Amino acid sequence: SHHWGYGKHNGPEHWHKDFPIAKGERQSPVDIDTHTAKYDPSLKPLSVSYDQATSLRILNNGHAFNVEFDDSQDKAVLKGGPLDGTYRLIQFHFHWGSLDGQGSEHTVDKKKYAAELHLVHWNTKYGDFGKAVQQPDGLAVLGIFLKVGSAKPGLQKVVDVLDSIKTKGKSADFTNFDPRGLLPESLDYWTYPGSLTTPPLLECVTWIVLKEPISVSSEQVLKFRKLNFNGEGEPEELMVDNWRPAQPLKNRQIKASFK
Ligand SMILES: O=N[O-]
Ligand SMILES: [Cu+2]
Ligand SMILES: [Cu+2]
Repeated sequence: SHHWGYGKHNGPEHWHKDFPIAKGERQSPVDIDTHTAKYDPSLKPLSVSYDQATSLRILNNGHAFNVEFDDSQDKAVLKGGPLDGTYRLIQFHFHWGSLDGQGSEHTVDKKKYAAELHLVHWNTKYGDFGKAVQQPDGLAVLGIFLKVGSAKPGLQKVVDVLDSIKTKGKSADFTNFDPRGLLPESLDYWTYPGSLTTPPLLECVTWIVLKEPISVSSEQVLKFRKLNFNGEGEPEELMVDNWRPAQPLKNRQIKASFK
């Protein structure tokens, strides 16, 4: 509730105290050195099957907002790419900055983007998300960078509900949202084994990071920056800079799906 966040006193440099895996061997995010990632011809195209996605709700959970999905059947699934089996979409959320020069979690040759989107999926062979996060191949997260330029139409429905979930713990019905509207044109990706980027930082994630950023407008990101980390009736702290910086790559190889 205040033991981890992104403030001066509970930010990413502090998380290892409650979550020692923060200094682990497969932590995320990382800097993607484009000259050192190796093309792997064995990597298959990613299969994003979001046609039957059922969004249910949007929740300000105090660190970001999550758009949640019905995951009791195979409705919105990620397959292929580096993955074995079927991974069901459970939620997506973003990380963003106070200024356009920062906000993403992953970086590319040290470049920081203005924000980053994460679509979170779990492996169905484990039956539920809570069991899946306990497995090294339990989750697959699709990461997408945001830059400031032209507006992203498929984001505006998210932007316009944010006034109704300004503060922590507020939720709003959020049915019939189509996550395909947040994807860039190309599904070229880098992939590496990593972790959740918020506590509990479990090392259960196959990361799939798209090379092509999406563009959003200055006004859209300005509305993200009006959210609050705090609950209603508490001192206003703008929800900005909710990103973990790049972590050591250690004994990992980032593979590229492209030449
Ligand atoms: O928030 N990333 O798992
Ligand atoms: Cu806390
Ligand atoms: Cu995330």
